[PDB]
Amino acid sequence: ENWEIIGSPSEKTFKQRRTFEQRVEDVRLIREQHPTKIPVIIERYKGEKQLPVLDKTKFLVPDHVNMSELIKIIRRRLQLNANQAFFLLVNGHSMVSVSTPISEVYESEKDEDGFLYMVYASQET
Amino acid sequence: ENWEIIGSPSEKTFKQRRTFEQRVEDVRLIREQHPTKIPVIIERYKGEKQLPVLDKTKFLVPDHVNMSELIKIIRRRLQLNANQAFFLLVNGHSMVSVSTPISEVYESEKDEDGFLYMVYASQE
Repeated sequence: ENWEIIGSPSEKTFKQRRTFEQRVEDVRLIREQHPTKIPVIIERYKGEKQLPVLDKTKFLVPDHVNMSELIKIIRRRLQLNANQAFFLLVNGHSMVSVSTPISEVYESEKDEDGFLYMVYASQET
Repeated sequence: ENWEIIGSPSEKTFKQRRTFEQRVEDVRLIREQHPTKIPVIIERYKGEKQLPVLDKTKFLVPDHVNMSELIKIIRRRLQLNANQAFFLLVNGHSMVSVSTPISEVYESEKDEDGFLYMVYASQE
């Protein structure tokens, strides 16, 4: 009833832990050192229980890798059984084009700070 | 005997002008009557100056139509010159897959109310 619920401060995404200029600077450094790679943040959906957390959240993806290959890579790193449902959501939604290079996905879906943000869940929201 | 100045009503989008249940009900009736069409809301970006306003907002798009075809159709109805920048944004972003049927786009990008919302603008 018009009440603002304050979240548990424990859940701090990569974007919430870094300032805008810190993130912009991160992206600039990666562009210089790895010109053919896309910087991708991959995090577990907030309310996810069926899937585990990855050790790492910051990934450098070669420009040529497409979404279906990236999906396969993340499923293997989560050590998922082949029957487990899994969705890799970009700006809240599954990618329709799974055969296009991630560098092409990057140009449509990147954040203002230069990062490509992704969230995985066992449901497509 | 002074003048009563009427204020401008708030500029409300389609989603703000109808309740959730009203929109879910719209979609259900549409699906029942036009089962091979996709219900698409297309509105001009809030802060847009270079493109004009479309006559219509609510569109029924045949399943097989792709985003490239829809862009060409919207650009014609807006009567843009060939050099004007134009972007048709789905959930805030341009589609990478401009050759796939919109019925496939629908399944990944639709709203929880069953509509597919698009915004057009002269920039991304």
